[PDB]
Amino acid sequence: QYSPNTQQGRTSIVHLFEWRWVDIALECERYLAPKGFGGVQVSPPNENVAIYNPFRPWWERYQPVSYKLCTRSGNEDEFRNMVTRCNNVGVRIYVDAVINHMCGNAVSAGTSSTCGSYFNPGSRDFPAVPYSGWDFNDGKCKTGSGDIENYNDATQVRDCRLTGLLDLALEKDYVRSKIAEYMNHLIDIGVAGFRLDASKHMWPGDIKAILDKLHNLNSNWFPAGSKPFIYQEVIDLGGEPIKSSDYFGNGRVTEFKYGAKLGTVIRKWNGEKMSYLKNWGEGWGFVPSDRALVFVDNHDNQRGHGAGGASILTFWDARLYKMAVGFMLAHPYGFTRVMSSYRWPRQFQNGNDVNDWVGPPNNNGVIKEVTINPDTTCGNDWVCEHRWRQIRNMVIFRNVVDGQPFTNWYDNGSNQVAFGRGNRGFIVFNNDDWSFSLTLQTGLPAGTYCDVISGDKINGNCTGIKIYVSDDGKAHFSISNSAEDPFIAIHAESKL
Ligand SMILES: [Ca+2]
Ligand SMILES: [Cl-]
Repeated sequence: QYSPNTQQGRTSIVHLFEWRWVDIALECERYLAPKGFGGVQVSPPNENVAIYNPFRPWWERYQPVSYKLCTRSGNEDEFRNMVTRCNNVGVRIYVDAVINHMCGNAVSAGTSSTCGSYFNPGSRDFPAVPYSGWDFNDGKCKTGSGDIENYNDATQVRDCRLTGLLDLALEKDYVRSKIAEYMNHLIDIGVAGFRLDASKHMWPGDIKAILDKLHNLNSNWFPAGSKPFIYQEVIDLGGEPIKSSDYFGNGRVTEFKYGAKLGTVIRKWNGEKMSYLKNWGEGWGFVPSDRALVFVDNHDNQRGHGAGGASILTFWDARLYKMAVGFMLAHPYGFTRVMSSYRWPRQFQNGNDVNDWVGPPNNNGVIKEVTINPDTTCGNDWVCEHRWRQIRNMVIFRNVVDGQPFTNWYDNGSNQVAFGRGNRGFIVFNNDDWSFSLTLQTGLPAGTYCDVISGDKINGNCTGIKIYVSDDGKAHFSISNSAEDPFIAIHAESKL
């Protein structure tokens, strides 16, 4: 469960948040495969509540009506088509599996659902699965409200409703089997693995019992005996009875400390400095690298209400965001996920974005296609961070240096730092308020290297900055503190 099952030499996945299946299929072929992306985390493919107040929020997809693969992203035919086309170009699909719960207990009964399935939250009736009152934790939860009130009680965090979401009884073999049925449907279609949504709210043993029922991966694309990649979403910043490590038997865990701390460092908040990053990784008390799924932001905390708070860097913060993402992609710790977002009318009041609910770009609820601009960015308010040159080229950096050790660290004691990956890559950051001009040991073979942050290597040329590595491995780096992108990256495949 710990291996991503990506093609050899592909080291990242991208979250194409709220994208339609037909757009993801195209994206695999026209971009992700040639640019060396390992795979795609897709939004939940299963039927969800259609929530009209507010109007079609992104979070409606985290309230299941059934396991039909029928959503605003597409139907089962389109989903199957996407997984096939993506796998055929060597780009994997990971499903966001929402298995802890069905919808909100207060949602009105009816057919307001993305496939038109009937459901009745009040009577605990989801006939399209089918689930009934026997399949939920109503009796088991011991809190007064029936909802999670106290994170110091590990039992209620598992057995009670998260913000009132009907909590499935995952101890029951019937419920475990219905979930496995859904997941095996997806595996046989060809998905490579799963994000297990709200894993903190499930018992590690119930998750295991579900995973125990799963098929090996589709043998047309994956070697026999291949198991689905599992990454469990657990937000653990410490100090609670439930720890990320409790889930290690099932797969990897989301390390939410990673982006919280990195955001604080790059913002230079709370006295933190980039020079402190020298021991980044387990030295900062994160989970073991081989159990970590890392990221700068995710779909929830890029809206500022997550863990931790306002320190999270997002596309809105583009200059510092590119630096943080670049540091993450260069550093060997963890398996990396790149966010890809849509724009929404962010409106702050009282420290809160009142529009943080807004769903994907849409015409009266129909999600807009991803359009590609001549410069290869996206239109229709899709941000497409994964197509930003500075991010995409660092995705490739990480492929190029795969396996190479963290080495040749430099820091100035404040915010100017640099490091290499073996003899395959080197990266330099200036986050201080003065210029960085210094000669550093890059660990690289002598030659002329294209800086892949400012430009690209094309046809024996660089379109950006050129770095000159002498025969002793040393190169001069000049970075103004006022630079558009105050970091430089070079690697074996950017050499002329
Ligand atoms: Ca639960
Ligand atoms: Cl996540």
